[PDB]
Amino acid sequence: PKSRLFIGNLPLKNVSKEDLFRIFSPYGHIMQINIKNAFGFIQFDNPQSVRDAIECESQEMNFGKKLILEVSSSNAR
Repeated sequence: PKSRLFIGNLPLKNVSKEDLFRIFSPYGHIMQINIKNAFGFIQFDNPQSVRDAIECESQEMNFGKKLILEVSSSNAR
């Protein structure tokens, strides 16, 4: 499937597709990248795999102007 992962304040160190692929590979099933600014977006396979990625690698709760994440899904086809 397709799915959507959002990150703030973590992807500020240098990153390319393999870096996020290997750090998230055991947490979730992954698809494609889109990173810019003090933030980064990654499309994934499966939305449970999205929430296990940012809630176990980043943090299981957000904090204003300090650590931001989001889980997001979409309709198939």
